[PDB]
Amino acid sequence: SSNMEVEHWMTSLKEVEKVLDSVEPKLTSSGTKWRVVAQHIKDICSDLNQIFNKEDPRYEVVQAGASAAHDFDVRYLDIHKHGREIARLLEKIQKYRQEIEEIKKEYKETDKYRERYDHYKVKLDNLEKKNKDQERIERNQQKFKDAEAAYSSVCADLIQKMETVWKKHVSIFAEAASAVWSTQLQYAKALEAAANPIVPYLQQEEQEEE
Amino acid sequence: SSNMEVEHWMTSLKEVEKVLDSVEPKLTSSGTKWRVVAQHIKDICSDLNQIFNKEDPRYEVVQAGASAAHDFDVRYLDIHKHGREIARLLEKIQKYRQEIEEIKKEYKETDKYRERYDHYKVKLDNLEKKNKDQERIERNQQKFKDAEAAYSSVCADLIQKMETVWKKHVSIFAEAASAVWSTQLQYAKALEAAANPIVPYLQQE
Repeated sequence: SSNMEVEHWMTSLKEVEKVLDSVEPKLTSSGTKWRVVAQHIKDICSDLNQIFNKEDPRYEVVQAGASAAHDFDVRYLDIHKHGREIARLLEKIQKYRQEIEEIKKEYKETDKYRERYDHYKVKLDNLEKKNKDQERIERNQQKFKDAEAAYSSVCADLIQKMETVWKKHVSIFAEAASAVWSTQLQYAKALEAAANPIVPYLQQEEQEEE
Repeated sequence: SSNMEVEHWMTSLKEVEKVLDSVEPKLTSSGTKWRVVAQHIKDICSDLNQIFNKEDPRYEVVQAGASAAHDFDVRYLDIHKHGREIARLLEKIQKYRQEIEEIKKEYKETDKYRERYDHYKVKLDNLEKKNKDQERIERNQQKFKDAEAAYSSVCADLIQKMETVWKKHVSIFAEAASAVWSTQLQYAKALEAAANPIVPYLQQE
């Protein structure tokens, strides 16, 4: 039989980690998803930019299209190789993860103090049963009270630390959300910006229905 | 032994088809790539939107992103299930492909007309070499010229039709390019749109 209110928090942190361990790989591949998009556009465009040599007035549309596709691919690579938000957050997560692994090892240390509480409870039972040395059973009345005093202290101590660590997740969860959108938004902004060469051309279709 | 100028055009169209075949599958999967982006965000969001239970004034920032990530998905589906521009362009390619499969056949019938030409070319040589039946060689001298003029006409008739079919590509290649960016931009616009709720929170640096 152990300390329930210690296990609750150790579990609650364990849970926080499962979250961190789920999102970390997701975070690192966020820029990956857009790469596919850029390359997909770049591929289509420069498929149409192939055997259309004729320098037709309509070669401009396709040419300016593929120029605008190249445009995007570069400015993606820019906000991928040079974007901070995620790089930052990943590290903050790595520190905060390691920061709960040390709390695991402080958790396992406590069980040594539980051998105190469970050692001396067994003796004080047996020594009082075989009612023989009243002054020995008096020294264990102390040792038991020493074990519970210390165990209870080191729990209250660690609980207090486990609390303050659980607290951090809130800020860093918030950062993740911000950082992700920040980034995803930045990519969209880049797609729109890259499109400027073609914008004029697009309007002739948006109307057509007939 | 046959009409190269005809083939130049046959080839030139063959090349246009190669392009059609290459692009069609890229075109048809355009929305696939964005679904990846859609679902990805929504995935990261809803991760952070779980054992964060105790509603701090900081449970908002994640939930406000989480609704916004969902908002984007509905934005995406709407654009996917109702984006006519691509579907319309496909249909146009389907017909334009067909168009040239139909004139791949006309190209084959041509060789029959060529067969006569080469048959009568050969006979005139044999018959004039023999130099015996003068009335017969006069008859073939005519019938070879008949094969010539006919094949020659049949060909000039294709190279104009093929020329017309080739001309088609310019317009269609343009529509493809514009239809693509039109679609992609629509998705980008939609993402920005969805980011709306989280924009005020982003002044947190």
